[PDB]
Amino acid sequence: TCEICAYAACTGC
Repeated sequence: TCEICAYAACTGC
């Protein structure tokens, strides 16, 4: 649902 970044939902991560 996102790249390997904190926000699973990719909320401007």
